[PDB]
Amino acid sequence: GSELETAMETLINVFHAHSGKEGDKYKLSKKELKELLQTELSGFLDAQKDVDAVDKVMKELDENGDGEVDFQEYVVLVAALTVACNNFFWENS
Amino acid sequence: GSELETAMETLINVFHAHSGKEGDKYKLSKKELKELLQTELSGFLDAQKDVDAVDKVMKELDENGDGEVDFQEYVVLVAALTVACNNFFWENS
Repeated sequence: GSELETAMETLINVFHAHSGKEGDKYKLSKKELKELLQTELSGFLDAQKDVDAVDKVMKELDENGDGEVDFQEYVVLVAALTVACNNFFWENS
Repeated sequence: GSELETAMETLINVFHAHSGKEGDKYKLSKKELKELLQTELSGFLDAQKDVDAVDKVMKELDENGDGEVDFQEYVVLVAALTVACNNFFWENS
């Protein structure tokens, strides 16, 4: 819709590109989410700054991987990785 | 960067469009965030389905409004409203 809403409707397309592994099309298993995060959010992983926070999400899901997530969860985790790569705001190169 | 990452970099731009009331531009006060959500997330607000959930965020922030958020928080709340307007998944039209 608006620029913000088209940004979010993009997150839906991307979530749905990997969703359905489990059988539910609006859900994605947590271990399968790590694949999406490693594939599309790969550039933010390469640009990570908070090595603590990036791994705090990954290792946490690595053991909880056999669970699942929906769009809301997926975006929360995406945003968390995004700020772990944005913390450079306080680094005056 | 990627399709997902440009989706998220859009969320940064549009967060920044109303940010800096407190002077920090990577932050926005919570009551001031409601404005952004009412302006840009207005279409998702119009398309709301989970009336309980949409208000759970708004009424909550209306009393917690004098605090503040960053990109991570703002995106979580945006995603929460997004799923409250996506609920048609459980509506057999």
